Amino acid sequence: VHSVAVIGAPFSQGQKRKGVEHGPAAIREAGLMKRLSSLGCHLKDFGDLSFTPVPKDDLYNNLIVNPRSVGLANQELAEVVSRAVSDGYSCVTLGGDHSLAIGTISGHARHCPDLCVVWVDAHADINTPLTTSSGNLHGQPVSFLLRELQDKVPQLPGFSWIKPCISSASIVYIGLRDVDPPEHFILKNYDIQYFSMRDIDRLGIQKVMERTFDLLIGKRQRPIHLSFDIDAFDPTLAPATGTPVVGGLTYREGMYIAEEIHNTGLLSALDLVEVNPQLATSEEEAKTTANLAVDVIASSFGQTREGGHIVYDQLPTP
Amino acid sequence: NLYFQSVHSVAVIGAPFSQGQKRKGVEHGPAAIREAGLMKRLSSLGCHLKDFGDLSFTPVPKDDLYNNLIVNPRSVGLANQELAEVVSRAVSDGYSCVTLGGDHSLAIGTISGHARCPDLCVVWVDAHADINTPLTTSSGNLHGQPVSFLLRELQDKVPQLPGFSWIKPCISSASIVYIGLRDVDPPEHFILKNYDIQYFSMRDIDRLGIQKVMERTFDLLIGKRQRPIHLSFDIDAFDPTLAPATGTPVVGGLTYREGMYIAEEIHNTGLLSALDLVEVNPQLATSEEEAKTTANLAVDVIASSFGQTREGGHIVYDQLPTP
Amino acid sequence: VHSVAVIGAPFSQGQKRKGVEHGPAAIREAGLMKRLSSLGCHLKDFGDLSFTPVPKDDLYNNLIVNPRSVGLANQELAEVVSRAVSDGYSCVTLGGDHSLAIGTISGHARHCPDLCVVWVDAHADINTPLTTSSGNLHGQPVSFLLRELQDKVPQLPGFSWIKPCISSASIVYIGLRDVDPPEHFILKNYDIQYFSMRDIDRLGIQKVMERTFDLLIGKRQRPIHLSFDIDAFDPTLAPATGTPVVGGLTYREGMYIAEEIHNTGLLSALDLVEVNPQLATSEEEAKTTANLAVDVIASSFGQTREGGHIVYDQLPTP
Ligand SMILES: N[C@H]1CN[C@@](CCCC[B-](O)(O)O)(C(=O)O)C1
Ligand SMILES: N[C@H]1CN[C@@](CCCC[B-](O)(O)O)(C(=O)O)C1
Ligand SMILES: [Mn+2]
Ligand SMILES: [Mn+2]
Ligand SMILES: [Mn+2]
Ligand SMILES: [Mn+2]
Ligand SMILES: [Mn+2]
Ligand SMILES: [Mn+2]
Repeated sequence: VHSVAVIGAPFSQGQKRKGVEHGPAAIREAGLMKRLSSLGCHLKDFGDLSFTPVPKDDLYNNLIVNPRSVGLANQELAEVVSRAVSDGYSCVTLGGDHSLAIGTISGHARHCPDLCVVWVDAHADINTPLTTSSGNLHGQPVSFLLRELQDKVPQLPGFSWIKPCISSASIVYIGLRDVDPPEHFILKNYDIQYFSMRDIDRLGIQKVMERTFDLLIGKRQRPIHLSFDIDAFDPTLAPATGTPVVGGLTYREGMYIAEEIHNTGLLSALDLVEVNPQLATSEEEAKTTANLAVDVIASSFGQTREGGHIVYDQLPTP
Repeated sequence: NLYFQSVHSVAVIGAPFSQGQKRKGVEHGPAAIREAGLMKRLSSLGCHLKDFGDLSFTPVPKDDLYNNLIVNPRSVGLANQELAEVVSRAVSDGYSCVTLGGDHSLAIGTISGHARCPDLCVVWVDAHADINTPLTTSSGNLHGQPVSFLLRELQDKVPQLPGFSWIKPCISSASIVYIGLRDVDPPEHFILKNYDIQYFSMRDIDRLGIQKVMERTFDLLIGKRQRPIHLSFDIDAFDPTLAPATGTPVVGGLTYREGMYIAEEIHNTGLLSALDLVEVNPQLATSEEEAKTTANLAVDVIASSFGQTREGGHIVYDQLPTP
Repeated sequence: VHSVAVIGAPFSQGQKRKGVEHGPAAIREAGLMKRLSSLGCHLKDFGDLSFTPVPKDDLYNNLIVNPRSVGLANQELAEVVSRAVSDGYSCVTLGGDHSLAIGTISGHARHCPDLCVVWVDAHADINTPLTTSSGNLHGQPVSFLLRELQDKVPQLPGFSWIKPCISSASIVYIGLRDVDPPEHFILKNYDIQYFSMRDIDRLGIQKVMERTFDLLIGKRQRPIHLSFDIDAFDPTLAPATGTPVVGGLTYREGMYIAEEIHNTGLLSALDLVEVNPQLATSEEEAKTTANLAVDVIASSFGQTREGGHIVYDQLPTP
């Protein structure tokens, strides 16, 4: 039995590809609430938030895209996550692009001073506004949150409300395979631990999950924030996403990550982002992606491959 | 070719069961496997072949369902008493029986007939545990219940069904090992855990790897002494991308390589005595290549169980021709 | 900084399936040169070689199809490879069928007699003209190069120029899954080390690469010749090829092989063969295969999944 809050965040201004705002609708349509109900989760649906748009919000310093809208949407999102967490729920946020982790992690840290993050993605999303080549804020969220990067991050319009709330030793990446040269420098230079697809190929997902927990919760229990980008999966399994990168996690590795997070019993918040149903070549590819998003969330709250969720007490005798 | 690493005596049975479940099209299974080229493949491995052909099954006219759930119980139990005899015939003769399905209900017969060597051991490769009792089941389909009738520890929890009186509990808890489990119903999970039935689910394969799983499986079953092996193999243990034409497909299954590995290790013990290849449904395919892939896959599993390998070497080459 | 020469060898006479002659153009259209340039490579593209046609070329011993054509084109290819290798370039040859390895390995061995070969393929390509059942020369290249097999190889027309240049201890196979009975005999009888798909299932690709380098470069550094047949990959990843065989390398395993080759710093020549855009059922299937071929070549010259190939040592500050 878990108390689970669900928040829909139909937001796309962190990137340029249309349709990721329909990700919460597609995940809900795939039967998320019914699947969580069937696991025995006490649910509170906060619905799908309507973000206050910014009319005059264009290209900043000939590089940063929609900073005012991204900053504002995340400020609003942080308040809802804060409420859900302070009300004692494990907070599930449906994206929407990955810039939404600024809001979810900021809102979660308002109640958990010792929170740790497991970031599952093909990308590190740790470019600063000065290292980004694209200027898309979904490839930059971790830079605003990390304490060690405060002196490397300029003040963006709409971002003055953010306070760095996580240290370099409190975030572990899993699934990396498309990292920009400044991002690689940031990971190495600041000793941020990561398990790229190459590390998974060598160690295997079991050792990857063991080492992740040893680094984060080896010394003490801590609330875990699971920030799961659907593009961490191979594009054959998750085609409906904006930045697919070949050679991703298998369905089995993805479920394994989600199961191990459940087994800690320390899961406090989950982000499931970057499901863009409009980018799938067919309705079945949109549905496949959406169903995979439901399986990650369900496994993070007790769904297992061995079918031991619904406890049986007695077998009928003849 | 005149030289082979090993010569096996193998029998092929076409059992087109369909009354074990409700989805039609699984009867065209032994036909699709043969059309792929099974017989030609076993010949190329130097097998002494004995084809028993596609068996004829007649439905019982008055077949009322037991406890208003177990659909077609008389037709399934009657057909398995006879299928057991044909399988017991081949074993006594000194042959290795291979049954083409059809659904997984045919396993009650094959394992009972085989036991008529009593010190045998089973390897159940499936996405499903097929261990529901007639009272714990919810679908009414008998293909999800074969292991309940065969276990000695489950006799007190299984009632006497119409045409199931002939079945005697032959295999004990420590004589069955599952591989590939990913869709286990709550009563099935209670049975496995409480009766200490050793298994290797997809999660276990994810952690240990297919090599360790095979090493551990044999340490359990044939570690005490050399024993005959019954390989019951459901095509749905493989991922639906590889076996798309099947009844109950569950996402996140065995890769082609993992399934060939299981079959190769089974061959390498030299103790394989019986084999089942079920749930091939050519009617459940969206394209011709999807129907052909599942048939070609099923032939690969049986061929690997009798010598076919990735490196070759099954066929023995004497000397190279000189110019 | 790697000095890389690219040679297009639009070679099809080593087999009967037409379209493989379009393999070099397909690889170049998938962005090969742009990808190598971004790695910091100093490039020289020779373009596609125009091989001298042999109009009068009848089958040898009523089996061996187009021998003179295959032999002559390889003799010409070897002169080009020999020159590029002499001029300090790591020579990338784009195929074309795998019979072109006769010319690339022959040409490379002229200036690198201590070379070793890592042969990545579903096939051993080691039938002799006397064991072949197809009569396709792309299934026989290794028999012409292997020193220990000289007494078993008859003199074919247009093949006399070939001087066996590799010993059985200097070649390692990776990916084998479709081996003919005389090929299995050669592998065992001449003690040629191999890692079939079954060896990979057991050891894992990390141990496979460690064992490969222990056998080849355990005693001294040597120039490495990587002969990569795209059909080493599973047909779902590399569909546009002549002889697809199910249960091949995953994308991750293939990148791992290439990344490990790069890490030695010894790569001296690379063949990327059997990309046949005509055999793809759709335009996307041909592009998928060509994109895969580019990833193998880029990974062999530094492309990583971690992003550390480009020098980046100082963050911009606000
Ligand atoms: N080469 C890549 C790595 N860095 C990128 C990330 C965009 C995807 C971010 B997401 O999917 O995780 O949201 C960038 O634009 O900064 C391009
Ligand atoms: N049974 C197979 C093994 N030997 C074959 C190889 C042809 C493929 C060559 B290549 O793709 O590797 O280039 C042969 O024709 O000799 C068929
Ligand atoms: Mn992301
Ligand atoms: Mn991403
Ligand atoms: Mn079954
Ligand atoms: Mn099944
Ligand atoms: Mn080849
Ligand atoms: Mn090949």
